[PDB]
Amino acid sequence: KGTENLYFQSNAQNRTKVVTSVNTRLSYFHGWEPVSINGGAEKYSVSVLIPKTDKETINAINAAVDAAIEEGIAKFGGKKPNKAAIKLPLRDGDVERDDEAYKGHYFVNANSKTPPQIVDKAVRPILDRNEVYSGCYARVSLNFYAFNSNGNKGVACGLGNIQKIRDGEPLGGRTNAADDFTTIE
Repeated sequence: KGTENLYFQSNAQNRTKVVTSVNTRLSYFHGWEPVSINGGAEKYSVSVLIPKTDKETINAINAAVDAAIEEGIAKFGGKKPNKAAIKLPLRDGDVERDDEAYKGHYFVNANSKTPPQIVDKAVRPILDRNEVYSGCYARVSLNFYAFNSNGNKGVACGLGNIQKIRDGEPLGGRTNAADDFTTIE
């Protein structure tokens, strides 16, 4: 599994982990410092843009979501849920958003409490934050897992590490100036 040597590979796959392609684009990148989104708990996060042409990654995500659901059933039993009844992580950029960067892409909102490791093409840690930013292309490690919290339930996406591949045009961020400034009275 993963980057293991084929001869010495683990007996079982990690069914819930997916590493996205080199054509993955980062949106709303919060990998160097964590932030609160809509008053939520402060977390590292990124919206990972997966081209609709990346069938290998999409198929891997679909299989991982199913495996997450199955692992949730193995933990606590009961009947498998109807997928229309729960929150699922692979979102459609063409119909759920109105942003040009999202056209022709699926997206996943990945987050973690702890910081990701952010590395270059040679798998060395990146020592200049200006190399990774919203709009660049990077592989992202993702782990899918069952959850229930905040009035929602389904399958969530944990953010793992990030491997920068190539520059892209910078993307604008969320409208969060009120986190820095007060009304001047």
